[PDB]
Amino acid sequence: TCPFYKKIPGTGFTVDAFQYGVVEGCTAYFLTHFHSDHYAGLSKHFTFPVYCSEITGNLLKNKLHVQEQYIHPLPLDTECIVNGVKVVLLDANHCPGAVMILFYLPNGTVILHTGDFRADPSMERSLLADQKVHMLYLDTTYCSPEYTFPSQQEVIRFAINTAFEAVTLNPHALVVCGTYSIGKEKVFLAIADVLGSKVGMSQEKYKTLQCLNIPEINSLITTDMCSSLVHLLPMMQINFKGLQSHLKKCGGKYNQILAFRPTGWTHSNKFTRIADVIPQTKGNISIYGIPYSEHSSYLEMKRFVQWLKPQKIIPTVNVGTWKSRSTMEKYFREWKLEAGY
Ligand code: NI
Repeated sequence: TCPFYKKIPGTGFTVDAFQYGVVEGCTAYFLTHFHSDHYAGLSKHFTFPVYCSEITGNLLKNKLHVQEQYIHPLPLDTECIVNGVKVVLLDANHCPGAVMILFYLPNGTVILHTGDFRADPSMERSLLADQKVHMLYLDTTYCSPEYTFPSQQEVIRFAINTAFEAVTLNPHALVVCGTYSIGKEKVFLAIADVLGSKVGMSQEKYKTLQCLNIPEINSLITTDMCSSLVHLLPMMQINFKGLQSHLKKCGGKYNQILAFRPTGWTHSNKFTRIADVIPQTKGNISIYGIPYSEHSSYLEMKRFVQWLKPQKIIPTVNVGTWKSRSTMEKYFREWKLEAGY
């Protein structure tokens, strides 16, 4: 059945609730972003109103073949009325098209649903600054103090510098980046830009990127793999077997692979700095795991919540175990005692 944390009280609305069939009483289904755990259930046969960003709407129409008459895209940072209720969509700093949703209930209650987000101080000067928020439905993915990671800027500097050094030393090296969903596009785009190359990819991935409103995208991506020295492959294929096989297919154009896997967090974060990261190597193949996150670190999450000062927090991630739920509740109490709300 649909969990309580996907239902918005006092309304006919659900959030990211497409895998439960017809949810009784639901008059409008919101979709925060185009990631599969959130869209699961949508297809060309869906016939209820879906509310989302413009980018998410492009992906629904073109990738899932949802009919246009049921897609309701909303502009960002703009007050809109949906089934008699005022809503605002805000940038979530997650993947392209990802939003947080503010709901203004008829009775005076104000609710923020973060979707998936990476909290940033720039959010402290959006439309959030303009009123009190009573209830917060929070992306708690990394809600534990062991989860530190660097800024996105520091991780990109590392990737650019590593790729540029490798290809300048060996002009016959190929760079490969893994992907399995939208998000983390800066990794492969920034490397291609430093090397003066387009990024080569499958037709399916090219289609996906053409839906994202990225400026000058025709200038950065291509389906002509032969003309490119940065290739995108499925994340599954970023291992020694899969990369050896890919190198065979390039027909002696290249003699080395430098590959990147842009994972969220991996335990080496606890004891290491970004400057100190090293690859796994076998023969003429090296693989770097880089901690590029599109979710809040523990400290970023803490700062956001202590700034917002909500009356009630409802976690949306790690809710399946009593130990996880107890742990998160202890942190929320700490944060409230420190800040004084
Ligand atoms: Ni996501």
